Amino acid sequence: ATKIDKEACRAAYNLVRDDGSAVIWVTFKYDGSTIVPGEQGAEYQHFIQQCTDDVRLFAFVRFTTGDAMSKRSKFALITWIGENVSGLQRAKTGTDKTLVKEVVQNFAKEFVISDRKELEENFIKSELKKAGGANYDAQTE
Repeated sequence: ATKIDKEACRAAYNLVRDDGSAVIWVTFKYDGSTIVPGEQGAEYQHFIQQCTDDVRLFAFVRFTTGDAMSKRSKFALITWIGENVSGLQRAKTGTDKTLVKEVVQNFAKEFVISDRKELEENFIKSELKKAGGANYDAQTE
């Protein structure tokens, strides 16, 4: 029943790969019975407002860790699951995570989040930047 559109998923990925346009993050939701990317903007504020604790969907945001010394990019797969995740949707999250896993062969970090503060931009970038630190975080700075 659940299927992932390689064409759509790939299309959005290509756009995210380009660091020239005003696009950094992209959504990932399924309509009817097929997964397909969503909103694509530079303003993450939209993602925070759209991803509320009352549904279940996927996401894809890329962050660049550099400062006139080492300009580099990094992939980040965020899976949002608002508490209003029904039993059918709950199991779907794990299954869907597998579908996307195969779709994205070259990734950096992918994890699930159930908190707005945890899904916040500062939190995502922190995980990507550290990728194995001594948990020396407090204000996600």
